[PDB]
Amino acid sequence: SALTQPASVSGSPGQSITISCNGTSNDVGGYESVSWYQQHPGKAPKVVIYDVSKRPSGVSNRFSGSKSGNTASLTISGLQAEDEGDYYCKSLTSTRRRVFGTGTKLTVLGQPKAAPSVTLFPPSSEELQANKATLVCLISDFYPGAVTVAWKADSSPVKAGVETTTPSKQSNNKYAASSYLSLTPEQWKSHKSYSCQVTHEGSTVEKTVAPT
Ligand SMILES: *[C@@H]1O[C@H](CO)[C@@H](O[C@@H]2O[C@H](CO)[C@@H](O)[C@H](O)[C@H]2NC(C)=O)[C@H](O)[C@H]1NC(C)=O
Repeated sequence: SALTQPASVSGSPGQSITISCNGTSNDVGGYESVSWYQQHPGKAPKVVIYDVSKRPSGVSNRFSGSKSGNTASLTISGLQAEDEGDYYCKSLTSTRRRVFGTGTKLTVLGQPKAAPSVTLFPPSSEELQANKATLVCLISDFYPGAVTVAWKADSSPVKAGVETTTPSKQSNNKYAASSYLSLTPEQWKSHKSYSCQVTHEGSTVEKTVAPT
């Protein structure tokens, strides 16, 4: 089977928050081995609570663990911006197998808008001899963490060779992403202009670059 947890939980900056993790006598109920992880977009999970209530080193004392019956609970007090993430519970069973929580999208609410700062890179002379032409559009310091990109071969828009990373929570908790328009060196040499245009909560940001 699987561990049941709420889908979404939202909190105001400073408040305490509780994420439950419902299980059975075969996991949460009969064992002291429930652990909590946090997913930040471009990050690998980080253990905040292990064996019900134990915090590892470098994890804030604002995190606490608990269990009653078949229900485990993670308590984040004094909510801050970095706390906005995806939370998951894990438990060791009667056997060697392990069970996983459905996950919980924890949202903080102070959340000031921050339009992205766009930086458009032409392909490097180093990459050019390598027979590739990837234009890199570095979208940074944006909030909330979502954008719609749009490339153009001067004015004529392009939908081919477009790749867009998922936003990754930076150290200041704002998001940063990257869009790649992969072209051939003749393709690049030809067009007199290229444009990168992100759209974020209606407001659009546009950078331009031209070959030399
Ligand atoms: C997890 O199971 C708990 C029981 O421990 C459920 O919590 C109860 O839910 C109802 C309505 O949904 C409330 O009015 C009660 O006060 C809760 N009871 C207790 C004893 O705390 C809960 O619905 C389950 N949820 C998930 C997401 O797994």
